[PDB]
Formats: sequence, structure tokens, C-alpha cells
Amino acid sequence: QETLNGGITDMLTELANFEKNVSQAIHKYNAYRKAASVIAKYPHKIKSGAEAKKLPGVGTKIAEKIDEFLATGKLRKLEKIRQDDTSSSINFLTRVSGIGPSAARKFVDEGIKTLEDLRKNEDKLNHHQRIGLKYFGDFEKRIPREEMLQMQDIVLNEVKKVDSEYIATVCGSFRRGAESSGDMDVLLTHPSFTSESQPKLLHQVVEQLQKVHFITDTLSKGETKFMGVCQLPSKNDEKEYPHRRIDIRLIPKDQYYCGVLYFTGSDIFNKNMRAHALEKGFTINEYTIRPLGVTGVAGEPLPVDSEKDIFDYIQWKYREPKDRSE
DNA sequence: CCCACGGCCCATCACC
DNA sequence: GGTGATGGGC
DNA sequence: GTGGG
Ligand SMILES: Nc1ncnc2c1ncn2[C@H]1C[C@H](O)[C@@H](COP(=O)(O)NP(=O)(O)OP(=O)(O)O)O1
Ligand SMILES: [Mg+2]
Ligand code: NA
Ligand code: NA
Repeated sequence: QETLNGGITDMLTELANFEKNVSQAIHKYNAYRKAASVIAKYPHKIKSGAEAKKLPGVGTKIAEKIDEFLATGKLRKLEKIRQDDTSSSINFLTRVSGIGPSAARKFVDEGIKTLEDLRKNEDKLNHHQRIGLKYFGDFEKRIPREEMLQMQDIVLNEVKKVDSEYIATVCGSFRRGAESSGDMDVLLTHPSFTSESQPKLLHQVVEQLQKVHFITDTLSKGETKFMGVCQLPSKNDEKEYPHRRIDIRLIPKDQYYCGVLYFTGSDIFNKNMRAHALEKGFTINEYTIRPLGVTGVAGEPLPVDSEKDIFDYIQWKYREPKDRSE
């Protein structure tokens, strides 16, 4: 229930963002986010810092902040950083795709604090940053599953049309049956591309998707990883659909399913499955599953033809994508 | 007291 | 021109 | 900031 401890998880999430974007302290960012997660999943309305401290990832200092929040309805440090022009400006600008904590600080140092200021100083943005600025509003919109369905239809049709031997899967929140998504994650393979192996295989797919005006902009494109922008087509009368983020990854056929597993199931689910695989003497990464020897020495990758094979290896009961939140 | 904390591709920067 | 470091994303 | 060596 959101109404349960939302004040607290809103407080921690805001603190997480200031640590990441202003303080450049990624492990404090993660610490606040962990604390917010476990608190959000906690079945009761917290009454004290001490009650919260029992939970793993809640320490003395978050416990102290919860006491102040519950006693006053506020956190002084947060009220202050909220009113601070430089800090609130830095935090805001990192919302632009391609502006991280370092670019944000440099921009605010030379008086560039707003979107308007960025529009007026485009010569000082790289390519990625210009696209992020151009689509600022569209990038913070979520993608209803209906639209994701329409998007999958276009990606699977165009892929098959370039070469019928391509395998494409839409992974991420979408493949877990989420009713909305932040972006589209596409994994691509082809029988000609294995571990013991052309860079045109990715290029060709991106090109076809640009030819039918589904992909509108490129943030980054290599031999194996594409990041860009797409848009569903509209019906003249009907209003333009928002621009959406799409990632396409080319993966060797023999690492494909390790990829599908990784880029599909929740990060939490990936961490838990990884943790359990260690218990059973296997190291799993995004690429491969390897058996650990007696001394912890990683053996050669095991053959994987399906997701289920990975589950089998670590003697786990196969979990459909929809049941991979944790 | 001290260290770890998911890790890798791609763009661009610093430097040679 | 090139390599390696850094920032950024996810 | 939290956990744990
Ligand atoms: N450090 C990491 N970087 C990227 N992916 C990671 C990861 N750790 C775990 N993963 C896994 C878990 C992720 O599922 C997957 C990539 O998906 P996203 O697009 O990053 N997020 P999702 O699609 O779940 O949700 P939505 O976009 O709707 O917010 O990679
Ligand atoms: Mg996603
Ligand atoms: Na604790
Ligand atoms: Na950003």
C-alpha cells in the first residue's frame, strides 16, 4: 500500500537522487534506494526510526531521519537542499538524457540552470544531450502496454523482413506482463553470429526500422548495442504519439538465452537467481552460466538452448516471466 | 578501523 | 593520427 | 549509508 509509508519512501528517494546527481555518491544513492524498497514492501505504517532499523538496509542514520520525519512531518536537510538554487538546478538537469552529475555541475557552474538555458546553449551539448533535451517531456512519459504491443508488432515484422533467420525478443518490464513500461528492450540474434565469430547484422535492423520511420533518432550505435528513439505512426486527425526510448542489443546465438533471462526478469529477481546459483556452485552473468570448481575456479560455459535450461542447471523450478518481480 | 557496494558498450575527452 | 580514461546509460 | 570483515 503506497499510502502506508509513502512520506518516508518519498523522503528516501529524494535523498537518493541528491546523493546521485549533486553529491556524486552512487553507493549512498543505492543505500537510500535499498532502504526505500524494503520499507515500501513492509506491511505496516512505521511509527519509529527504531521499528524501521530492524529492516535490512535501514541503519542508524535513516532511522534518525524517520524519527525527525514522523515527529515533525519534515526533514530539515531536505527542506534546505530543496530551496538551494545550485543543488536543485543540478538535480533537475540530470533529468535530461545524457546530462549526468558531471555535465549538470559544469552547466550550473557557468549559469546554465534550466531547459531554456540549454536551448540557448546547444553548441555546448553533445548529440545524445540534444536528443534528451528535444524529447525531455516524452522521455519522462510511461508506455502503456497497448502501445508496447503496437511497437513489438513493428519491431518483429521489420526484423523478419530484413532476414527471416533473425530471432528478436522484447524483454524488460514488457515481457514480465507489466501494464506500462519506461522503454523498449529488444534482444536480437542470428545463427550466423556465435561466440567463435558481421557487424552489419545490427546496422541492417536499425536501418530497416529507420526506412519505415519507426526509429527517429540515434543516441548511440555500435556493432552490438543500439540506443535510440522511436515513435508509433498516427492517423492525421489523431494526435502524434510520444517519442519513446528503444534499446536493441545483438547477442551471439549461444549466449542469447542468458541475455533474455538477464534483460527480462526484474533486477531483484536477477540478484536472487544469481545468489542461489552461487549456492549450487554456478556463476551466472548476462552472457553465460559456468560451474564453480572446488577452489572457486570458473569452468567453461554450459550449453544453453532455452531459458528453462538455466533454471534446470541450478535445480530451480522454472518461473514464467510474469512471476519474476523478486 | 576499513572496504564493498550489478558491470559493460559507446561517445567523447585528455593526452601522446 | 592513435590509446586509454571518463562520463553516461541501463 | 549500510553491512560486514
Ligand atoms: N545494472 C543494470 N543495468 C541494466 N539492466 C540491469 C542491471 N541490473 C539488472 N538489470 C536487468 C533488469 C532489467 O529488467 C533489465 C533491463 O531493463 P530496464 O530497461 O533497465 N528496466 P525494466 O525493463 O525492468 O523496466 P522499465 O524500463 O519499464 O522501467 O536488465
Ligand atoms: Mg525496460
Ligand atoms: Na539495521
Ligand atoms: Na541524465
